[PDB]
Amino acid sequence: NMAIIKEFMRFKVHMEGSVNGHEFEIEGEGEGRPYEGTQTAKLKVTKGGPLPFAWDILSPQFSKAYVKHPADIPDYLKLSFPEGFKWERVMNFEDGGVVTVTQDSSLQDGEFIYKVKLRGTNFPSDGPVMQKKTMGWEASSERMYPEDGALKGEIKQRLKLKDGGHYDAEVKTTYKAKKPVQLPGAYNVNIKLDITSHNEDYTIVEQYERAEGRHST
Repeated sequence: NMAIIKEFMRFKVHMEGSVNGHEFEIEGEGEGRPYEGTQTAKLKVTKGGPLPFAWDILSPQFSKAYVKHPADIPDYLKLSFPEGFKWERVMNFEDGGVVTVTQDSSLQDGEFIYKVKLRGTNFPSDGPVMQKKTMGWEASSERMYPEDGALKGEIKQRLKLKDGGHYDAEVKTTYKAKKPVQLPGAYNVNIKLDITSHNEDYTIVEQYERAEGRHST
């Protein structure tokens, strides 16, 4: 696996989504250092732009092959290649907005290929998502554990608000390799996702993420 998941790897991503019925597509490319836990992505809205909602609800959906893992925590999602893995996520926001996501991760011609499908619903029309009142995510801790033959992660994620405070989301994700490979025990992942640039209407956006697994015991 270290022979095919190289220390520098690129990816391509496609998202098809809808948020409160507003349909869109995004395409992007990324690159990073999977064993160092760092990566960047450049995203472009290719249909449905400009988006009438906060970019921040989409940013966490654009790459868990790039988490730095201590040697004694099995790196299940790297080990899943070349076949790769899928993930499925639920985000429940504190005002009743919901985002569900499914994703396929594969490796083709040397690059990761990500296909994301996203559905956001029931965001209040005057809430911070539809009104674009958010200012990026706080650093997160994803609590990971094996269950039913897959890897699960849970987050209490917090979006900064322009007028102060936070807009919170409870997130739960299942990550499942396409072939059985070794699952880890319980551990945590420290994640910090930054928007490093964007144009005025968020149709062109660059992101940076650092993700590092840490022991829980």
